[PDB]
Amino acid sequence: GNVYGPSTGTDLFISHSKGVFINGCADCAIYCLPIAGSAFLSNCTNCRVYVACHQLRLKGCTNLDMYVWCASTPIIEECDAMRFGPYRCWVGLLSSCTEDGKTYATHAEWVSRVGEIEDTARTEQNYVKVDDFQWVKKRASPHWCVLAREEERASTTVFGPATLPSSS
Repeated sequence: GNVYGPSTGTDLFISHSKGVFINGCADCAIYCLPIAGSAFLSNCTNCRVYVACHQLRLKGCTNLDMYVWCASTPIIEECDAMRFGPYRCWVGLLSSCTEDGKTYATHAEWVSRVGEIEDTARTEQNYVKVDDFQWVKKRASPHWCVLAREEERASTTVFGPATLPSSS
């Protein structure tokens, strides 16, 4: 369970692990190698985040663009101005490597082999459905939406060096 942040204005590189917690980051891009477990973000604002994971939960976040490959539906809580896109927008992952130097040619391979999500076909599109569970009114939640094609930020950024966790 690696803990990262708080941090402002510096791009973060989160290596593969079985769980991450990201607290109090602002005004940056966050590039995560696939996490074979849950990712929890709290109190983050104005960040662009690229993450693959088994579960994704966000609390107290505002103006996050989330590029996500998740085995389950992402959950938000006390969040607003959230926009969701696919992990494949991190084009630079494909020119990156694992800690052991392994490289894969597609995002599905990365997510299957490093993320340990076996059913890549069924999960890729989980980012279009978000569970804003405290919004119990009948109408769609106004707190999140899906990024339009032209608003996708297709990052060519290569991973590394890994950001050192604050704790574990």
